[PDB]
Amino acid sequence: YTENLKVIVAEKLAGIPNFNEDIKYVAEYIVLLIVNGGTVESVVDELASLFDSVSRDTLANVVQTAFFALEALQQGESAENIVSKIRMM
Repeated sequence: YTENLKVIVAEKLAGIPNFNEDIKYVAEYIVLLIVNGGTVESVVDELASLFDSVSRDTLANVVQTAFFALEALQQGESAENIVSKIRMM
């Protein structure tokens, strides 16, 4: 599920107004933090230390969506369906 998660995180990032950072890199960094056992708080904390152009509230939304999407994937939800939901929003 790591390759689809990186895509799903990128899709979420792409929808953030005024998001100026390298999306592919931020998505990779997020998935690195999550796959290796981070808590929601520890992942948000780490991202906030790297990117001062993005609010903690926004980072928290992105992180929440990532963990949520991962669980959904594990339960057998399709990555397409998850992407379609993120893009609607």
